Amino acid sequence: IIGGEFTTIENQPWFAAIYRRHRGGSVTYVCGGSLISPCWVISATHCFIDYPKKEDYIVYLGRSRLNSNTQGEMKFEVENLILHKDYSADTLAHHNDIALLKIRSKEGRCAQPSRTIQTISLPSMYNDPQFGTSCEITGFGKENSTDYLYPEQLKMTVVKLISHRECQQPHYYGSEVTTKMLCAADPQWKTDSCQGDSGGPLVCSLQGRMTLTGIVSWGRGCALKDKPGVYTRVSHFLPWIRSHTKE
Ligand SMILES: CC(C)c1cc(C(C)C)c(S(=O)(=O)N[C@@H](Cc2cccc(C(=N)N)c2)C(=O)N2CCN(C(=O)CCN)CC2)c(C(C)C)c1
Repeated sequence: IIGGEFTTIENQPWFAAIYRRHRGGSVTYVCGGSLISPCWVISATHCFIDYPKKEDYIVYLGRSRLNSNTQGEMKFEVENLILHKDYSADTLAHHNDIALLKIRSKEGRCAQPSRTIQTISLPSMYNDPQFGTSCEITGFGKENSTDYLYPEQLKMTVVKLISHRECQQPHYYGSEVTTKMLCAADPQWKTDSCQGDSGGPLVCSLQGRMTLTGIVSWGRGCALKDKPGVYTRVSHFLPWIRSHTKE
């Protein structure tokens, strides 16, 4: 997250941190995620497409730090990795960038709700926040594009939702951005999500209820003028989300 402020998981209880195991012992960070149900975490397919093995992944809940433990944190295995069948990646745009991770501890149990581990609500069919509304994004992504390391402490920021008309502009993203995507950016282009925040939540207060409006998907650079962060419009994937979570 470029700019913004540092925070704790107590403020982002639904945040999931996803790591990938490696041949040997190293465990690098992959992407963020959001707990939508005790046994389900939603993220971005682009984060896993190259390594479809569910065994190489580790999901953390109630974790505020990148390389260290947090009291009350929970470690999970990926019981099932569901990638969207129609995912594709063009020059900049990443289509159907959504994924589901059924998690399970070593005991075979799911996420036990606590003060540091809560599930965030999904939106109603096509019911999204009106454009110009403030929403938050969380992650362990880069603080500057020049950085090659992720910040140890969890970061967050507020961005404003941008209409499909403004984002579809020539100097913005042209026709690359579709109706299945949302644009959000700082009106001053000072704060934005960046490499590493992918798969993380874009939460909006919809009708007095915290909702998972989008998933950090793509964007040209980080916090560049007229280059908003593009998010997967969670409200257009409800059917897909429901059919794959049932059984
Ligand atoms: C993969 C490669 C072609 C590549 C593509 C791109 C974009 C043009 C899509 C970049 S960027 O800074 O402009 N963008 C990176 C980082 C990013 C992510 C999410 C949101 C923002 C935002 N502005 N708010 C920025 C990115 O989109 N992604 C998502 C795509 N991704 C993948 O690996 C997809 C794998 N199929 C890399 C990180 C990079 C950086 C290393 C310079 C590398």
